[PDB]
Amino acid sequence: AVRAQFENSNEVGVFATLTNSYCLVALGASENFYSVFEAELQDVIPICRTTIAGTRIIGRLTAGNRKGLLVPTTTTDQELQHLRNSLPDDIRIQRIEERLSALGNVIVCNDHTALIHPDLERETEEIIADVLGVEVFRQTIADHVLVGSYMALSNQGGLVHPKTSIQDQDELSSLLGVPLVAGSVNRGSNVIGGGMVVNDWLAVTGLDTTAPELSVIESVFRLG
Repeated sequence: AVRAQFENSNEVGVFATLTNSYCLVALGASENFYSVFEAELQDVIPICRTTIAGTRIIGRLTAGNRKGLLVPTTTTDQELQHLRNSLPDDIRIQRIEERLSALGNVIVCNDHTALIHPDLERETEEIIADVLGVEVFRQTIADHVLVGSYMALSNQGGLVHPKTSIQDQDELSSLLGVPLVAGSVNRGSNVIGGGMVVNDWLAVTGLDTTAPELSVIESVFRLG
């Protein structure tokens, strides 16, 4: 696992989206952000440097997996055309209306399953399942409804808010079919989905993440 920082913020998951088939990175200063992803991913999967709705908040505004990418209704035609040009031709890229919070705060997904905020509209849940090609469950994490902020998930493992009970960890693990643990990033932050991104072979965490936290990440995501 590696470390990165975007314009002085260690909240890597707010400014990037990483899947098993592509990576999105906020437009901005290359140093210790795009460069980190490129050093690990060069050739392997494409990296798209993008804005979303004209902003740099591109991880928090999107949700995606290796099959599909959900973006807000305010994503521009420029941005959609650029995403489509950079990403594999079989990715389904869809604008979606979702008013509870930012998209990336209300969904956490891998290539098989998504957990969502329990109050999303039924139509929203249908579009998520269709575009991402996943089974969907309404869930909370450590009593939080903004599940995308509080979990990071791949097909290999997941990391949840450090206060998640062991009973809830076991329930979520069994539902997802992957090992889970509770832990922190960025030197004790519980905003796991904000602080890191992950796919089946790479994790990128904020710069303050400590050695024990990186060790937990490497183990549960099967990165070593």
